[PDB]
Amino acid sequence: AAQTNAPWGLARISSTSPGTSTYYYDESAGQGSCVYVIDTGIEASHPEFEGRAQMVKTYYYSSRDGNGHGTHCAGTVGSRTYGVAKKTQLFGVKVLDDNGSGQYSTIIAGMDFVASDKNNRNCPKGVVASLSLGGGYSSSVNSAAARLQSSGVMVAVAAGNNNADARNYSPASEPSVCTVGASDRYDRRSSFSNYGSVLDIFGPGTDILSTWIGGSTRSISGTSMATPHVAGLAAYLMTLGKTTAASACRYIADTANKGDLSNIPFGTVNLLAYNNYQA
Ligand SMILES: COC(=O)c1ccc(C[NH3+])cc1
Repeated sequence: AAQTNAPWGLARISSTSPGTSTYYYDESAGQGSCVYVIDTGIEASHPEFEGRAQMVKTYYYSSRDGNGHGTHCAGTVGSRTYGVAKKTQLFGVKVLDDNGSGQYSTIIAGMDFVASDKNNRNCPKGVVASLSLGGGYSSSVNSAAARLQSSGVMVAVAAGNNNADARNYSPASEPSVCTVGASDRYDRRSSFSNYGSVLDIFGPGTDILSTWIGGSTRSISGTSMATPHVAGLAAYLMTLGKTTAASACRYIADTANKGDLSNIPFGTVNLLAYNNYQA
C-alpha cells in the first residue's frame, strides 16, 4: 500500500533515503496485534482511530487525555493518517496526569497492569507497549520494564530529551527493552535526543504530525514521538510474522538503515528504523 503526502516520519521508515513523502507498507497493517500506550491517555473518540482505540486503565479521576501527549503518541502508533500500524488495536493506560506527570509507583503499577491485562485481550499476532515517558535512574522502574518485556510484550521506551547519556534515565537505561532515540527529517540526530550505549535504535522524532485532543492534529518533537514509530513498526512486523515480542528490537536493529544519521556520538548505534517493505 502507498499513502501519499504522508508525515515525513512515516515516509522515512519505509525509505532508504530521506526527503520523500509517500509511506509504503504491507496492507496487513498490524491487524491482529495490540499496542498499549502507557501515557496521559488516548482520546479514543478521535475519528483518526476508527474505533480501534480504547482506554483500559487509569489511576486518576478520569481516563480521558486532558493533555494531548498520549493521543499524539497513539496516533503515531496506529491512526489512519498518522500511524505506522494502521490496523492495530490501541489500548490506553493513563499513568500520567493531565500535566504530563506521574509518580514512579503509578508507572510501575501500569507496567505490571499491562503484563497481566494482555491475557484479557485478543492479540493473536502479538503485544507491544510504548512508553514515551521517563525520569532519573530507578532500578525499580527498570525492573518493571524488564518484567513487562519478559512477560511477552515488546517494550519500546523513549531515550529521553536531555542531550545526554541515557544511562542516567529510566526506563531508558534498562538493557532488555528497546530504547529509542530521535532523528530529524535531514537524518540528523535530534538536537535534544539522548544517546549512549543503551540506545537500540533511532526513529523520527523532530516535527512529527499526529493526532491531538479536541479532534485535532499538531506537530511536536521528542523522543516521545520516535518511540511510537518503533512500537508501531514492531506491531506491523509481528503481524507479518517476521519477528516476535522477544526478538523484535534486535530484528529492527538488524534490518535498520545503517550509518545514515549524522551527529551520532562515538559508541552510540547509527541505526534508523526501517520496515524493508518492497512494494
Ligand atoms: C563532530 O562533528 C559532527 O557533528 C559529526 C559529523 C559527522 C558524523 C558522522 N555521521 C558525526 C558527527
